[PDB]
Amino acid sequence: MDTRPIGFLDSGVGGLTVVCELIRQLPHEKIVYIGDSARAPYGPRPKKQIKEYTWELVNFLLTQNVKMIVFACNTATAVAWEEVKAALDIPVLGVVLPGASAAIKSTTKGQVGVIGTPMTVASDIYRKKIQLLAPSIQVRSLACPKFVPIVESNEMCSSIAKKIVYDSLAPLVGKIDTLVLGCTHYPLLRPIIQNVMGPSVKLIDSGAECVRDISVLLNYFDINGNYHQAVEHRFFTTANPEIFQEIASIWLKQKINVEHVTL
Amino acid sequence: MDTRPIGFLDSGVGGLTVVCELIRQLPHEKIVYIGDSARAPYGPRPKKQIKEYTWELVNFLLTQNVKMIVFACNTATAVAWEEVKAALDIPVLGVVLPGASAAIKSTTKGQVGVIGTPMTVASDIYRKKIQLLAPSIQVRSLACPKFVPIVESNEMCSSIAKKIVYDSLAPLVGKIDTLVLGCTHYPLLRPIIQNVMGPSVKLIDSGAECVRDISVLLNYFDINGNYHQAVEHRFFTTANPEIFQEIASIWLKQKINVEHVTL
Repeated sequence: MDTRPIGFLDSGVGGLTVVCELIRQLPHEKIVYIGDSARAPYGPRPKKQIKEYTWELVNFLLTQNVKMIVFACNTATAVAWEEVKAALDIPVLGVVLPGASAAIKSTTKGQVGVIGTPMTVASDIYRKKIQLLAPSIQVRSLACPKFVPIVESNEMCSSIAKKIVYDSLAPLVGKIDTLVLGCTHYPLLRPIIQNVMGPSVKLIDSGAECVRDISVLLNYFDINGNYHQAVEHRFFTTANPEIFQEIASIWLKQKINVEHVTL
Repeated sequence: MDTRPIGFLDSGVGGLTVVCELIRQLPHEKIVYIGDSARAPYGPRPKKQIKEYTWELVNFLLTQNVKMIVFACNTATAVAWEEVKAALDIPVLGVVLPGASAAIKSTTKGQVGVIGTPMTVASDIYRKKIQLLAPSIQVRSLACPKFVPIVESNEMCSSIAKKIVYDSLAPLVGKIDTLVLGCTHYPLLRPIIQNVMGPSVKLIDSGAECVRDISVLLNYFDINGNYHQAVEHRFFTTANPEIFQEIASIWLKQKINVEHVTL
């Protein structure tokens, strides 16, 4: 079998929710994760510098002998994904495309909403992808900048959190049939988000969608790992490993060890 | 967008159930189908000759400018699929792999059953695929040679048909958690088959699984067609177009025109 691990690059701890999905869906696959906290916000950097940074993360992943690379950073995805994908021989994917495509396939009336980070909403990457494939679908994007913090502080059910989501999503209530959770933190607020949007709205989790694609892409490329096996993942971060495993150990429902590294 | 059609090759009218799934899932995609009835049974031919035949079907499909080829014939798949796939630049898939992979991912206790045509069961292609990936899973294959005829004569609900399925599946009742419908005719007997196997057994429809993979493979290769569009498919057969559209018009719930051709 192909015992090489599937690598994940991200400018943060967010991509770990996709890793959770992966562990959930494909237990037997090895994982290598690189989070570049030290450099922080990618969004407000210059394109040239973001490609520099991304390639650094990609090259690090290559020297982990990964058989596939997954982009978890929307900024890295916006700026580099297509270039790196064209340059590499191994499969290279992001969560945006699958999120967009799922939203398209799932919209009832063509009223698609997408919430996310300020930078994500500022790049309007999701709308661009959606309409690039299905330009007749109406995309309404909304930034929800309180969501990440809430999530990262474990608190998804506080009465304050419930209020925050309630107020942050108001501009969309009653205006859309499907809402793309364009941030990897957001899967953790799903109950609340579904609740605030009503049983009428279809929630699209990009990370979960991405994982589904992985499954098909491992089969197509004949690079599946040992199904009877992973019990050996590797996590890396360029900054603050303490709080990394802190959040990681919570999300991954198990103690995981991080390795502070410097590219 | 990529307006080229998705081609389907098969030694019969069976692959049309996959086309139905495709129309159902991806309405906007053009289809080109080639059925080689004139040559009939592929299974009991020699490998060399089956590769000859397959390539003929593939070359015909290429001169329809297809952006993807789908193998519906288990015999053609067993013998050629990997060779053609290696030779072509466009994506080339079959229904077997997706069927196998789905069964694996879906088996509760590792007791997988697979029914199908005598030739399919004789090649043991499904078991070989399943155990090649997950060799610890127990595969029990069973030939159900009355199934095709029943289906092809429109009769899926006769009290005779119900008996036939009942008796044909007996050897598996109570012995498996998931059953792969290793024949493209069989989707049409699903109600009856599910009924005979009990609510306890998980039915895997290779064709439906295959279609799902297509969706992911169109996105990965950036060759999706116009989402707002197909209303223009093309069906070909090397023998007896009369009964082709006959069955086709039934399955596809619409009148479709076939073009008798000679490779």
